[PDB]
Amino acid sequence: ASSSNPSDKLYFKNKKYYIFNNVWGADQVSGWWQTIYHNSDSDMGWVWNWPSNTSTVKAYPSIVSGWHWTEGYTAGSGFPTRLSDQKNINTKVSYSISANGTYNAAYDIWLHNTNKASWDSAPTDQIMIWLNNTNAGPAGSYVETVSIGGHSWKVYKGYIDAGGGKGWNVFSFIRTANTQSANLNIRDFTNYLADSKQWLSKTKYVSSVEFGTEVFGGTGQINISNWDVTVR
Repeated sequence: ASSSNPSDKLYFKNKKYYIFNNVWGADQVSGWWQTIYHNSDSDMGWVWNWPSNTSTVKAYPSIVSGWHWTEGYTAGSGFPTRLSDQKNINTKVSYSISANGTYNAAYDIWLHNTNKASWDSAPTDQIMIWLNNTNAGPAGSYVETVSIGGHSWKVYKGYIDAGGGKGWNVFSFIRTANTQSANLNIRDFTNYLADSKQWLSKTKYVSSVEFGTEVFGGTGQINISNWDVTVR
């Protein structure tokens, strides 16, 4: 299957996940196009054209597990899960990008105080785990470099204003070099933030774990050959 409108979703794995076109800049960029596809559970991705050299994010096509400005959470996702409950959140991804321009590839993890997130519930925190940085850079200030899950990550801490009095903390982990595969436990990252740094209360809930590419400019494609997020 494939789809090309902003906001189109393709469900897979008994609706546990969906690919989400997630286009933000349709009205900003003349001649944009972006298509998501799912051929099988080991062959899915998206293809984009964002002829722009402005530094705004145009789209974050992503695979979603759990909540994403939705009423509730994808079925069988295992979200939400409270940090204090210390469930393992094991992810697997293998992917390959062919593109020019400015983009990244990152996990996106959303947290709330509520365990009943609604379609308009602003997150309290966002965690990004970048496996690829191509000419881009994170929001916030650099803190330190840390080894987690067998990888080295530059850590940044910042705040995203959503407008209208809404917004959230953003914690970014950027791999010190790009990689095309990672098998991570999100709990390692949240425990670093909560225990090691005391920046994150364990009362919070993980609402979503997602993986996608922020595209700022250029044309290309991603293929994803392995994907899963399991909360247990």
